[PDB]
Amino acid sequence: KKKLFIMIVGGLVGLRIVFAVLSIKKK
Repeated sequence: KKKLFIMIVGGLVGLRIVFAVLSIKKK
């Protein structure tokens, strides 16, 4: 069930991308 594992860890790693977009939006 690799798809389920990738869903759990993907939301965690996604914070890097979301944080980058939040930072550039302020600039």
